[PDB]
Amino acid sequence: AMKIVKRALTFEDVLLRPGYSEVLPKEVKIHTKLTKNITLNMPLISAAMDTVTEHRAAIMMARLGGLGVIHKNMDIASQVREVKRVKKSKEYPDANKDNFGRLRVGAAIGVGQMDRVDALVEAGVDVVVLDSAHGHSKGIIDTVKAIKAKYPNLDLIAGNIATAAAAKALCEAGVDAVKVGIGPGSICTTRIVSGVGVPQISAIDECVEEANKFGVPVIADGGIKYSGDIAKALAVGASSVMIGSLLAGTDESPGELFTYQGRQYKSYRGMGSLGAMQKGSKLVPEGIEGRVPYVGSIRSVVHQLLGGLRSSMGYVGAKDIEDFQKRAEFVEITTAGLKESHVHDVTITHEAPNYK
Amino acid sequence: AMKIVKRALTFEDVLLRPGYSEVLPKEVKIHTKLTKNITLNMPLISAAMDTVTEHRAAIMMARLGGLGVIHKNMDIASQVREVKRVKKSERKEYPDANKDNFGRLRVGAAIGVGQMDRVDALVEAGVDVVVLDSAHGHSKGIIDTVKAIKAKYPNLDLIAGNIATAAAAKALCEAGVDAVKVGIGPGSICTTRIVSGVGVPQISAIDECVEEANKFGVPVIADGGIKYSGDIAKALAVGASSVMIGSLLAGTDESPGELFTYQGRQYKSYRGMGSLGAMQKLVPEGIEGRVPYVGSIRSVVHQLLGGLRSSMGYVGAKDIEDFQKRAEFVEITTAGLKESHVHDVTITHEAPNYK
Amino acid sequence: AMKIVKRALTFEDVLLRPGYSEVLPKEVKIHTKLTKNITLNMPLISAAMDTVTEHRAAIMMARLGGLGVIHKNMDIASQVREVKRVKKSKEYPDANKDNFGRLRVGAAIGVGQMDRVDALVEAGVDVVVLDSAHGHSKGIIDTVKAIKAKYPNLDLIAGNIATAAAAKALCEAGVDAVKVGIGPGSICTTRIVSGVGVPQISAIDECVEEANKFGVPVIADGGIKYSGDIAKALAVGASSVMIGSLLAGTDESPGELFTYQGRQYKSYRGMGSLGAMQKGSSDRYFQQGTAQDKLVPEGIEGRVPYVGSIRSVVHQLLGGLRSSMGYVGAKDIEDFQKRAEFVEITTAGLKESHVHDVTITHEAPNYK
Amino acid sequence: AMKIVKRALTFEDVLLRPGYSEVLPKEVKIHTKLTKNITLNMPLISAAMDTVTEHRAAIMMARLGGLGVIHKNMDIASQVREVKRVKKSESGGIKEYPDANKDNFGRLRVGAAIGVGQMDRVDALVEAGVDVVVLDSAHGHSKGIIDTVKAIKAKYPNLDLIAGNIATAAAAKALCEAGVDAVKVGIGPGSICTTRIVSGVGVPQISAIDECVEEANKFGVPVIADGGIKYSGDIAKALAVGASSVMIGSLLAGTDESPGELFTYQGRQYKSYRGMGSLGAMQKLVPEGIEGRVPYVGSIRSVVHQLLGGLRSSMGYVGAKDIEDFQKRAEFVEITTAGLKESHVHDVTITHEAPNYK
Ligand SMILES: C/C(=N/O)c1cccc(C(C)(C)NC(=O)Nc2ccc(Cl)c(-c3nc(C(F)(F)F)cs3)c2)c1
Ligand SMILES: C/C(=N/O)c1cccc(C(C)(C)NC(=O)Nc2ccc(Cl)c(-c3nc(C(F)(F)F)cs3)c2)c1
Ligand SMILES: C/C(=N/O)c1cccc(C(C)(C)NC(=O)Nc2ccc(Cl)c(-c3nc(C(F)(F)F)cs3)c2)c1
Ligand SMILES: C/C(=N\O)c1cccc(C(C)(C)NC(=O)Nc2ccc(Cl)c(-c3nc(C(F)(F)F)cs3)c2)c1
Ligand SMILES: O=c1[nH]cnc2c1ncn2[C@@H]1O[C@H](COP(=O)(O)O)[C@@H](O)[C@H]1O
Ligand SMILES: O=c1[nH]cnc2c1ncn2[C@@H]1O[C@H](COP(=O)(O)O)[C@@H](O)[C@H]1O
Ligand SMILES: O=c1[nH]cnc2c1ncn2[C@@H]1O[C@H](COP(=O)(O)O)[C@@H](O)[C@H]1O
Ligand SMILES: O=c1[nH]cnc2c1ncn2[C@@H]1O[C@H](COP(=O)(O)O)[C@@H](O)[C@H]1O
Ligand SMILES: [K+]
Ligand SMILES: [K+]
Ligand SMILES: [K+]
Ligand SMILES: [K+]
Repeated sequence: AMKIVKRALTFEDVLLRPGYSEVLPKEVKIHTKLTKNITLNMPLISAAMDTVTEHRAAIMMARLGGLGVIHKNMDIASQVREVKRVKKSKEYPDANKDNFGRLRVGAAIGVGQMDRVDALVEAGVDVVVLDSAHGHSKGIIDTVKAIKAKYPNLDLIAGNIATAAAAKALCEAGVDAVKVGIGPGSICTTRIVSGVGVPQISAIDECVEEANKFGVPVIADGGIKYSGDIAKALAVGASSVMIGSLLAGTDESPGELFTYQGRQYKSYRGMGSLGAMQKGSKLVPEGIEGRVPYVGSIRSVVHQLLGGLRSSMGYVGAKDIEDFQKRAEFVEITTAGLKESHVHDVTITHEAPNYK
Repeated sequence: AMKIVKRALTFEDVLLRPGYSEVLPKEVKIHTKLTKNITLNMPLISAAMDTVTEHRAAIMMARLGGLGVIHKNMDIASQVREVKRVKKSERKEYPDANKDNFGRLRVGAAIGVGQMDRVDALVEAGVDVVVLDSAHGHSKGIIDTVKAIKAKYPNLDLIAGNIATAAAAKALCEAGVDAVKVGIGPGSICTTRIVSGVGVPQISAIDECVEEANKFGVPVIADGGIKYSGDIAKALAVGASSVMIGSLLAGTDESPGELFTYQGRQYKSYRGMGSLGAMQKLVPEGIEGRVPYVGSIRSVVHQLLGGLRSSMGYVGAKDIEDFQKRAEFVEITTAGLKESHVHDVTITHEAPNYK
Repeated sequence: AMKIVKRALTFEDVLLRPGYSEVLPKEVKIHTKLTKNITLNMPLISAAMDTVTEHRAAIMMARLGGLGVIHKNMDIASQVREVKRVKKSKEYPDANKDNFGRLRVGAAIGVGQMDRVDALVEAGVDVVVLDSAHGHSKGIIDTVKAIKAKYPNLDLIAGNIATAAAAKALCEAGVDAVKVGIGPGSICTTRIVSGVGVPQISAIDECVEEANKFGVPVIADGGIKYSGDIAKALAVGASSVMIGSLLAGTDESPGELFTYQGRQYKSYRGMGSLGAMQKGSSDRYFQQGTAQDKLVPEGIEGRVPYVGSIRSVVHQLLGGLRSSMGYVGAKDIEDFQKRAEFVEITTAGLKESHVHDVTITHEAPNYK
Repeated sequence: AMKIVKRALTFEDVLLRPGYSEVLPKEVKIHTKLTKNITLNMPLISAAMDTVTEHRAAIMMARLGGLGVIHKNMDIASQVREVKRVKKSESGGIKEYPDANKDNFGRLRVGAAIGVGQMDRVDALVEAGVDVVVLDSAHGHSKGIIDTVKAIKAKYPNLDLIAGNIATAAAAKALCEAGVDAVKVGIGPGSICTTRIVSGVGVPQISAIDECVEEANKFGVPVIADGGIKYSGDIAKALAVGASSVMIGSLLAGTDESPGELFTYQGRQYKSYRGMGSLGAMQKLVPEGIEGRVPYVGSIRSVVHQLLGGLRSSMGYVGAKDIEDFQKRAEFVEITTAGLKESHVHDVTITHEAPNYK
């Protein structure tokens, strides 16, 4: 018999149970930790993708208390210059700044790009995000040890992983956070192309339990479709959430608006798609090239997302995230329960800002 | 590791098993309790929503044996006027009308937290029951509100909600409510589970809350999620004493709101009270929509109660209390659900109780 | 503290496992029992519906070795006439005949319709089919007892039921077969309108285990979508299968062909639909002349595609069953039930079992 | 009560768990065994179907390191010539095909399908130099198939023989004891197959592979996972469970090299694809397959390239240097319906064409 280790759940499989509450949504606190040494004022990170995060999107994310990660599908000098435009940047009272009062910013790197790390460190990057399709690999782990050995005070994120053993390996190599998510991304085809993946709720749960033994936060990356998934990811034990598709159709993301059959869209594509890899430099992709509807400014998207998190926390009775994770209790639901949860049997006539 | 309390089920996960029957559907009795003191002659309540229940719909529901709950999306003066319009209304055409001791139609009215002024006026207007509703019933504000109301009006029947856990039912019952309303997330226009990730599938929520409310002798109202008459039967069979309905009544003559035509068909607006339009940035927990026009509340109510009577016939139950003692369920699969519905045949004529 | 007895399954939830086979599909025997005293030469019965079985359909079903049940949505004299047309009727070497060489036929009756039974017996009906929405009821049981006391030699089928205790009550009442099916019919809305029903595979299995203790056959009625569901139902322990929608679109069924958007259809409706009940409300109104209570139906009115002769449909259906018994290695229906082993499958396994990822260009005679 | 042996899973019910990896996808080795005595340099076989494999397709499959099985819906002389066209084909290309799958004389390897009782066909295929004969039935666990296996091995002890199709451990034990050199697994999974709908008989493919591998390993007999492969990730799943190779129909039917012509429908190009148990292939009959069409997808080489690239990527995720190491390391999770929708593309309209996903 084959080895089936567990039955794994994703976001749509579970719901949070309400608990006795003495707090209102507008009163809760949504600050969290990005790494062992960097805090966020709100728990959202924009994804490190060339249709999501350059300097315009990163500045707004940090102004709102979160973070943006500049994607690595550009030359070193262009990434340095994008980082510096963020660092050089009453209406944004929750801005996430460093000790010098400059906005905080992240930047993506790959294996074997130490010149890129050197230049981004010199540019004053706050955190380096070492990402890969398979974070639980010798190359990633050796690259972690190398960066940490040369820049001990540089906060370093590594991913992506989906198992507890992977979280142990990365924590023991010296990361300041692990990023969890193999397969959940809206534009990801890894589970279809290679057959590999772990549903995100189970992957978060498995990795948070291990990483907590090292005091290392977990970033939940991929598969967020609604503000409710942010709440579920945080309640299971993640410290922050990375989001791609829900921010790709905003004013601040790179790329221009275009019109298709009467509506406005922006491009949104995986970094492992043919289009992203060919602009960078027969390939076997693990992402698709797509479009998402234009949804206005990042500020209004972020406002609805955190408004859903605040409501969730209010339902559970939690004053802050750590209390949210302590109090959280779940129910596993069925396909019919999912249909009951969504809008059903009623035609929608007006566009809802947090539900599409 | 994360704490998963249970695997929770909703209406379409289960069906009632038939049992030996000596009763006929047209002879069973469908009276029930709304609160500890107020009875209903039939177990349906129209939702406290501004596209469902004002005075016109509240009168029909009461005339047919149930109850209408005036919504709170109006100033205090208008709600008092709506309630008094029901109490003044009224007979061989409505022999099951739900009346009070003075021969007046019974009617309820919705209130929010910290609206004592509203409670005072609806009491002096002769309201039969006050319905304290909130998105989160298991909260300090609701509990204190319950304590404050029952202290000032010990004889005013008070419904509070909405809840989805036994621990929430215990809290409200000890606070002194006369009925609890169960439903976090199941409503047709509700996005709470999607926006916040919080909710409990309705069958499990009812089951859990009734077990705890029964210890205090407190009836449970199953609010939201009803799509077919069979859902009414399952909710009552699980232990609910009554069912509150919105979408199935929004498209009727007696609901507030204009009839309008759209692409050849007539509709009425139907929207959640937590939607942007109802609350007028805001973070809504409902959506604004439309439902097809269906005719009078009377013809809808007739079909829904006919399904309930049919189900009680299949189970062999003479009344709802006997219904709850005899009821046995099976859990079914997705394939079982598809087999339960109409399948492999194109429907060509309208059926009054199936769409 | 709600009471969930079990997790119940239907046809699409299970598949038969193949077994070692020394038999060929064309060689297996598919004779079976309709009641304790009447045999069939193949296990198919056409449904007692006014869009499925009148004398034409019933003649063809008996000629092919099965049985047709004349529906009861007509006055007694009309049902008697339909029965006699069938009794009156070597291209059909498997024809299902009585001791006198006449085609066998069934006829439906309702609670308390003794006058209908007396006329059907006189017409030579071979089996009376006592039908109610709820067979596990005092009205049904009392009717079974009165018919059996008056006509001890008349074979009686009663239904429909879905539980062991229901099968026990009808068997002790004296039926010659029970008919199983609360909710599975293609045109049935009982489970949605009332919330009552049992998934059909579990209903058969539970009822067969109990009815077998009395030696009483089980008729699996409703929910058959493909020839593979006939195989599953018999493998679980049913002795025969009653079929509505797969036979409604045939030449022999009552009703005319009509065209809708370039293709032909026939009407198909539940006997508990508004349309089927309209005629009885019309008789009831003119008799008394009183404003009547509006009906609350448990079925819908629809249409099915035209599929040609009942002969070609039955041939394909029986071909699937013979193929299944070849896969299982079974020489006959009894051997089929002895050898049958199932797997429970997932929703993804159901998609894999159907045609997937390929657009169908020519429609198969046994698959849509 | 009815006997329910197990709850069976298929490809979409499971996912491979990532493991610690020191291997790059480029460096893994994907050779495997077709039978006890014939090796493949990549683990894919083209289906024995009159819309998939004749000589052109079998030539490309062998050039790329796999195998093609000439279908049996033709007279004996026609099948002999199809085999001869492959055996006499140039194996090398314009170092273009460095992984070509050859016999002892440097000729491309090829298979040919046969039915029960067609000994004259077997004799002619042997004389033509066929490398493997594929005795396929709808029901391999039958007395007719067992007897044909015994007759063929008695007359040609050194002819490699595959037999199928089966889906139970008992069926695998039967064929192995009869003397097959590989068993073919698959009752019902095929894209054009209706067996499970027409007869109610079948086993979901992942459980069927798992069950037959565990038995067939006791006899040293490889398992061929036949049918239901929709994506490259399904190939990885079948091998990880223990199958030694994978037989594919629908994904190769729309290629240049498959038999049958291109046609256009509504502005797009298609090739016909049909089950061999469909009415058209068999010419009242009772079919167990349908006739259909699949999109035109270009050359077999471009399809095979993306399929193997997905398996290589899968083995890199698991950390496996070759197939046997793949099967030792592989751990699975079982997922829900909601986990499958999260696995596919969701909430985003696909604009461009993906060579390995649609
Ligand atoms: C995130 C993501 N999701 O698919 C993705 C992003 C960009 C590119 C790719 C491509 C399409 C190029 N796909 C792989 O890179 N696939 C893959 C599969 C299996 C392994 Cl084991 C590895 C490894 N990469 C390394 C690294 F070079 F990073 F060190 C060591 S091992 C890589 C994928
Ligand atoms: C029924 C319902 N379903 O969504 C709904 C109806 C109207 C308005 C809302 C809006 C959109 C305004 N959403 C919330 O009100 N969301 C929410 C979320 C979490 C908590 Cl903890 C609370 C609370 N409100 C109170 C108060 F006392 F004020 F009533 C105490 S606790 C409230 C929701
Ligand atoms: C591959 C395949 N998949 O369906 C298929 C291919 C061609 C034809 C058929 C048809 C449509 C003809 N279907 C059966 O042949 N179905 C079936 C079902 C059960 C058994 Cl036991 C047998 C057997 N036939 C033999 C014989 F020797 F006659 F060949 C020995 S056992 C056969 C199926
Ligand atoms: C098959 C079927 N539906 O599946 C059906 C066929 C015709 C009519 C009906 C209608 C729409 C009229 N539906 C019921 O008759 N539903 C129902 C539900 C529960 C019980 Cl307990 C009873 C009973 N009626 C009797 C009587 F004596 F009156 F005939 C004895 S028991 C009846 C249904
Ligand atoms: O091409 C890819 N293949 C697989 N995953 C990707 C690819 N590109 C980006 N991702 C991941 O998907 C995340 C965004 O997912 P989303 O928020 O659901 O759209 C990113 O932050 C990456 O972790
Ligand atoms: O906007 C809202 N958000 C969530 N729930 C609502 C909202 N408005 C009304 N509800 C609930 O949904 C019920 C109606 O559900 P329905 O019967 O399925 O349409 C009401 O009685 C309320 O309990
Ligand atoms: O209107 C009805 N409501 C519920 N069940 C019905 C009705 N009319 C017929 N049936 C049942 O459904 C069977 C036909 O189901 P089918 O073969 O799936 O279409 C009949 O033989 C009856 O047992
Ligand atoms: O008509 C048939 N009925 C059932 N299975 C078939 C039929 N024809 C071919 N097959 C099987 O289906 C496989 C191809 O499945 P596919 O790769 O999913 O299209 C073949 O290799 C055969 O094993
Ligand atoms: K909802
Ligand atoms: K049905
Ligand atoms: K199939
Ligand atoms: K995905």
